[PDB]
Amino acid sequence: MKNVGFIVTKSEIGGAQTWVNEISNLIKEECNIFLITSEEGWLTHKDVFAGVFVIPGIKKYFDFLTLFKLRKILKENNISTLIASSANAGVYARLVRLLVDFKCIYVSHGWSCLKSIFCIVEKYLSLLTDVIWCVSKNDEKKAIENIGIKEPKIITVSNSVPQMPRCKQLQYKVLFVGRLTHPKRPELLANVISKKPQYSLHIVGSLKKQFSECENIHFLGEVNNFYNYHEYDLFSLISDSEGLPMSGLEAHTAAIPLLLSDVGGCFELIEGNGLLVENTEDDIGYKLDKIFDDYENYREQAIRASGKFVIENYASAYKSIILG
Repeated sequence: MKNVGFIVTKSEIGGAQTWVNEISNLIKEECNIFLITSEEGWLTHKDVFAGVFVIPGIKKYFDFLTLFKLRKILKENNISTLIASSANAGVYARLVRLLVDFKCIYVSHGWSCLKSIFCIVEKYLSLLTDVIWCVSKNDEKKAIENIGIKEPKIITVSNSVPQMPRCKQLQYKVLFVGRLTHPKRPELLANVISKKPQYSLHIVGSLKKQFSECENIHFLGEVNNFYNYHEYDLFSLISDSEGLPMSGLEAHTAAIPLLLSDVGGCFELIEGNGLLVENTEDDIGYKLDKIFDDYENYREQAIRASGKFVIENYASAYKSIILG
C-alpha cells in the first residue's frame, strides 16, 4: 500500500489540522498515512496515523538539521506523497524535494501570508512543488495574480466537509463557531446581539465575561466535535481574515443561512443563502435584522444550496490529487 505524509506546524484542533484530519479519514482505506508536526496535541492523538513524527525544529522558518530530519523520515518510511499545510511546513516540504523524490503537494489554506516578501518565497517555492493545491477559487486568484505562481502548477478544487445534520420555527438563534482570538471578532457580534433581546448568540470556541450580564449571549467554550448547527437559525462568522472556513462549510451543509465577513473566500459560500458584512457594528446589525425580517427566503436558499459543499462530491478529485 502507498505511504502518504501530511506535514503541519501545529497540532491544535481547527484550521489546517482539522482539514488534515478530515482528509486523512477520507483516504485512510487506500494508503498508509504519516503525520509530521512540530508539537504534540489534538491531531497527533488521532489513530488514523500509521505513525507520527514530532520535529520541534519545524517551528523555525528554516533550519538545516530539521530539513535533513525530514529527508530521513521520507526515505526510511518510503513516503511517496507529502502534503504540506502552513508556511513553515511548506518551506521544508519543498526544499526537501531537492533531496528526495516524492510528489510534493502544497495546500493554499487561504495563503495566510497576510508582504511582497512572503509572496516572493512562495513563488520560488512553487518551482519545487509538484502540485499547488488551491482549495478555493479565491486562493487560485491570489496564487496566479498576487503571488505569480503559474497556472500549470495549480490544481483548484474547493474545500468541502461531511454533511452536518439538518433540521423548526425561527427562534432568532445566532451561532458563532471558531477561535475567540484575532483575526476572529466575536466581541463585535456579541455586542450587536446584546442590544437586541429577542435575538440570541451562542459562541462555540479567551474567554469573555464582558457580556456576563447580557442575558442573550452564551459562551459554550471549546467544543471539539461540534455538529449541532441544526439547533440554530443563523450561522455568523465575524473575522478580519479567513480563507474558506471549515465552520462556514459545515453550517452550509447544515442548510442554515449565513452572515459572514467579506474577507478571503467567504463570498464563495454565499449566493442567496445569506449575506456578506463589513465588520461594522452598524453593518452587522443591519444585515442581521435584514435576514431575520426576511428569514424564510434565506432559509429556502440555504436548503436549496446545502448539498454544494458535501465532501462526497469532491472525494475522487481529492483522491486523484493525492493518490494519483
